[PDB]
Amino acid sequence: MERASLIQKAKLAEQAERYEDMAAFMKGAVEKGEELSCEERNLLSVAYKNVVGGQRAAWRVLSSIEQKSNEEGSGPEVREYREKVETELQGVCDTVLGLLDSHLIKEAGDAESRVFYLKMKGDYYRYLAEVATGDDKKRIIDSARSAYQEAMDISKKEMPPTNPIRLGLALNFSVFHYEIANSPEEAISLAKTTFDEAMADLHTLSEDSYKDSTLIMQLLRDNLTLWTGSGS
Amino acid sequence: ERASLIQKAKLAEQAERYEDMAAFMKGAVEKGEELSCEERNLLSVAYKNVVGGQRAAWRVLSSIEQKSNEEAAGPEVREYREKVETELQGVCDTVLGLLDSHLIKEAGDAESRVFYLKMKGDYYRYLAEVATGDDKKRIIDSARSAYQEAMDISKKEMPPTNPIRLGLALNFSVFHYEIANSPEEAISLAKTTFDEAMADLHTLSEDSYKDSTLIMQLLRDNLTLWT
Repeated sequence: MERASLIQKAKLAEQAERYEDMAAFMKGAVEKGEELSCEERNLLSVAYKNVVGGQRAAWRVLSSIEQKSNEEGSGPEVREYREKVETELQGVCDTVLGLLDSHLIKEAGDAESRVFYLKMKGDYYRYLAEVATGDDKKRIIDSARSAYQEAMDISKKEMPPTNPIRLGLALNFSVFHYEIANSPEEAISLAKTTFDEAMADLHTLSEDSYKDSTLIMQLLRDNLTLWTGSGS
Repeated sequence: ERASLIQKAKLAEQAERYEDMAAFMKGAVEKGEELSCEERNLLSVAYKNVVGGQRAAWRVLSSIEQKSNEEAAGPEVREYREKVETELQGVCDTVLGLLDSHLIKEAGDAESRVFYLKMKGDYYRYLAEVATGDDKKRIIDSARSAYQEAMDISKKEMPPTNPIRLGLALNFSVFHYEIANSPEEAISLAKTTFDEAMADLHTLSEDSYKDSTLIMQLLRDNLTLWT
């Protein structure tokens, strides 16, 4: 089907490293109104993650230049171009959130995929929050907070504390608390709690999941080590 | 203004947004001012990166299209390889379009005129790596007549150790071996360019010593690979 061609082409774009095209093919495939398989969700995620990743990296470089020029010692061209990048980035996030709302979230049946999409919804509102400045910041921060909270409530009632999707979601929500909401204590606390609960349930894991789950637990410990300790 | 476009192209280079860098350089060229040394290099980088990425992707796809013949396959591969091919053609046409009105006709000195006439030969050569039909011959010839006019405002204007003149000869020899499939002419041109620059090494200054020997390295590499 039209859908089978779009999926095949998205795989070719991944191999050709044409992520903008990969995103477009996955968008079109979603729009066929079929549920995404596990492999397909990951193709969708990779496409948009790469696209937004590049825009965020560039925005940081430009924002950094804009700030080092307003400092003691050292034209409006920097602001104009930083705004262009910002606007482009917003377009991508709005597109992603538009797809999750109409129609990935409301269209998913089982709990695993419902959590995956809500986590993605928090992730993309969090990306919008990284750049937002006005009265709009607060609303956006809150829409990311509810997407993550709704995903957390489902994962607690439907998944074991060692499930990698659950661990991934908690890890991102804690990063959101530290960096976005600027609630470092809540971030540290959520991270430790998630770790210790998964830790108590390690013995119940099968061989293949233990690798995936300990890898995410490594990321939680890394953040905890960073958030609780200096240098010098 | 032109000053803003130039400044923005520099920012895009730092943000690695080459598509945007190309667009800013195009706009700045269109002001009708001559490009300084720094500016020509921003223009060459901006389009080289863009086209480089498209060529690399086309090769990957063309390779997959050939490995599927024997024998999911489907027409999807061809459909997408054609999309990439078409996109690439648009870029080359844009480059050559301003390398015509105006860049080589707008330049006064010989170094600058050679730079643009090398670039024109380079972008026609790119159009060939994709073209196959009755069109493959015309394009090869437009790259050829561009490289020969460039090969003559070089031997008669620049020393045999000049890096621009070495760079141009290196590319024209690659055009003979790979595109025109005249391996003998390629080998001959390469060896000649090498040995003439070799005789004049002692006359080089400290800073040019590095740049010129580097090009001569790519010419002793090619000649120990091709033969």
